[PDB]
Amino acid sequence: MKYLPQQDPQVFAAIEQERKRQHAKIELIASENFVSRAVMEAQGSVLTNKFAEGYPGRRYYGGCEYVDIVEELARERAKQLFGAEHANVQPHSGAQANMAVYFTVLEHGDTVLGMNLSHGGHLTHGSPVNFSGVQYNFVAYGVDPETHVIDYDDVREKARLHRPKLIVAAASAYPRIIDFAKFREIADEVGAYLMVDMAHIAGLVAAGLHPNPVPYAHFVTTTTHKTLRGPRGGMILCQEQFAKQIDKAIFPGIQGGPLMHVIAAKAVAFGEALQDDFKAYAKRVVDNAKRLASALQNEGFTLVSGGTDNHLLLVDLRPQQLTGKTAEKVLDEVGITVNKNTIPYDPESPFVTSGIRIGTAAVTTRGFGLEEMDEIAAIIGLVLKNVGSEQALEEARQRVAALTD
Amino acid sequence: MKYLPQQDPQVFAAIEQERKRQHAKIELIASENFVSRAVMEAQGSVLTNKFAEGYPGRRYYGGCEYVDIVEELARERAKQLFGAEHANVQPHSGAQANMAVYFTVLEHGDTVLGMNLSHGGHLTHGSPVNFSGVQYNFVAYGVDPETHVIDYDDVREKARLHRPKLIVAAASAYPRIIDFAKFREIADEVGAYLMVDMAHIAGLVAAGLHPNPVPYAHFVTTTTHKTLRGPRGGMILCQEQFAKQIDKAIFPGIQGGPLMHVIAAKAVAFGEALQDDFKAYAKRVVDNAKRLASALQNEGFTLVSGGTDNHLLLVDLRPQQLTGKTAEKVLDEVGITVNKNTIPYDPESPFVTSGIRIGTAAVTTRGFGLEEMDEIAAIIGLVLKNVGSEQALEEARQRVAALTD
Repeated sequence: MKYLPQQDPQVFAAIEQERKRQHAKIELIASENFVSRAVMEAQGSVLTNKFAEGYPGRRYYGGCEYVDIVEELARERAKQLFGAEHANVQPHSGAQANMAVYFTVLEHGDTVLGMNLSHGGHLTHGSPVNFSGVQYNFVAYGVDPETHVIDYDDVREKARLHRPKLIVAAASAYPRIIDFAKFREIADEVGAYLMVDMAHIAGLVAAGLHPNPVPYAHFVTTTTHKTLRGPRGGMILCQEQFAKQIDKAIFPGIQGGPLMHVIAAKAVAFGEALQDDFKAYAKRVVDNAKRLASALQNEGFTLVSGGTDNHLLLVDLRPQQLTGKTAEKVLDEVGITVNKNTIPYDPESPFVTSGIRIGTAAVTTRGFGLEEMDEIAAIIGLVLKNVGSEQALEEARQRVAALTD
Repeated sequence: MKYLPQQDPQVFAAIEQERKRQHAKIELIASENFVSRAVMEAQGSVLTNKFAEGYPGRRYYGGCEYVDIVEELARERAKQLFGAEHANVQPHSGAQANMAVYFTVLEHGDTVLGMNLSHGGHLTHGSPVNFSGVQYNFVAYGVDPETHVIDYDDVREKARLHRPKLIVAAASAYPRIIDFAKFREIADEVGAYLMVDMAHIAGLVAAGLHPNPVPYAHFVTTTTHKTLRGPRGGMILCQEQFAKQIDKAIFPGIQGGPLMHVIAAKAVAFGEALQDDFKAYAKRVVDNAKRLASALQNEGFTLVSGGTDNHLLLVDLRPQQLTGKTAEKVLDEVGITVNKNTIPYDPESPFVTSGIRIGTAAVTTRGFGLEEMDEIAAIIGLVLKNVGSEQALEEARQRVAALTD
């Protein structure tokens, strides 16, 4: 940086702390990643100066000839990556992408069926303190209490009883592959639309490592920043038949001017994801998660669903008589970043929890491999088995530092 | 840029076109501006990598120690700039800021009173194709048909007849000072909340050049990118009594993770606005708009309300028998960027219009002064009086190029 250090010492000092923090810590928050320098440069571009309400070639303001090219690059690359007929790359966030889909097909008070929030569903899939649960009548399907896999008969029964207008599939904390074909079969049986929120797994989908919801879902929403490794923002994919309605839902429906610099950054990230090396990266993410899961089991931890098919895993801490809150706190003390997370049928509140969620996308981006997974698991074992030993915690701290260099 | 040119030639070429376009054209879109290099650097920072759901010291995810400092710098600087008791700097956009305020105080179907969209009100102030007009029952007050100033007796009558729960003041295309004290008096009479959307005039407010709505309004919303000259995004100001509710409306109500890099950029812009030179800048904006208005009148143009008190003006093209659409198109041909805009009581649709809106914030940032205003007015006269003369248009083109160098 050249100008910020002189103009704003306070903001610069804080940014520099954060940059150094990102290097020093072992980032295991499953939604986190590190974007490329190219993505950052796009975000830091003069495109922030352009008002571009509307869509490419159909803007409400002049001078958009070049931001149109950028937005179309994002849309066409997204379509290539996911085999979708239409992309809307304007959503400011995953929340706004979901909000727009709801606005498109639902009226206030309509019934929607989503994944139980305490079994892995997202806030925007029906929390009663979120617009989703306040605006629409959400009902929930669950995972099996033993296997922790989505109970498709429960999805079906809930669908048939409640007659939702919309079914939502996808999750913030579900470690197994989701069967989109079964979701669409159930949607078809009850005459509901199917929306898949693939935010967590979008990079894995792009890489052919998780089944693609696009052929099965009427609408697919996603963030651009988790396993997709792009800038923070949202996107909607759909078939050409819904394109006009979806686009109108985003503008003039729920947003105004798009963030053209972020859309440039989206184009860049999609460009990266189209490359062979991104596919290799995504495979390492999944391989690393499997290895980490196995190594954690070797340390004596129980995992929700008994492992993982994707980038993330959940540790059920009940055997260790620990809460997720306690585990999160002590891991923070040694430089490992996780989050407390409800496990299915959790006896604790979502503010305490019986689990921690762990993901490998960020450490994989840093170049961590199988050996590092073994060592991360060993450090987690050392820490969680010795929460009262400052010597153990100091050893852990030193081992974390050895990993991050 | 270092990495983007190598990684993504297509995106880079388009960005470079846009950068050169920004230099070459005379940008008169009233909502447009040019941010500092420091603001851009903040947006292009590693803060895009941080998930930070929640608020400073009350986050739902670990590792936020430094992004907390950034967010608090934005909040404290905003409070200093506007004398507000509370700031929420998380809104992704002006639309989301407004959406959050509505979510805080209204239920689905509640009546809201806003400025007539065809007299200067914004899309999010009740358009029937926007969530505002779909979710809530909007009624409108108008400007006087002769003076084009808000008719405060009409505000009062509409308030008393319709009994809105919320009154909205502020505008996308209103060239005169808004009387917030009268709005609050009317709100008080009918027991309504008052929300002021100061997006257009926020920089002028910060500089003491427009009355501050903060003392009068229960909620003040704004964008950070118009006359405030910051990154693209939203903000809400309110008294401490509504702080908790407003914050909950943004998260978990309507958004999820905030854009921490954009929030850094907000802090930077607020830092700039606190400086003496920003006050001098804002005065030049208003002086330039007055001079441009006067010079346009000298060319024989009629202005809505007969002039301006702020950064923007509206030309009523009816005397010239031109539509806003025709004027916008031909000005685009010579390198002047304006937008067609409905004028009060416009006989034309909002897609054709009888006006063009013009603002001086962007050209002022480029260092244009009174002499440049005279020349811009003269070029506009040359063009609009000779729409069928390619020679006139070429002369205009050359004069535009002389201004932008």
